[PDB]
Amino acid sequence: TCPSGCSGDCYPECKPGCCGQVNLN
Repeated sequence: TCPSGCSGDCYPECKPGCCGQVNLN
């Protein structure tokens, strides 16, 4: 799965960035 606390929406890619931290700007 996606790291602990990852938004299921980031699933199934489970990108730590979406998973644990949203900040691409």
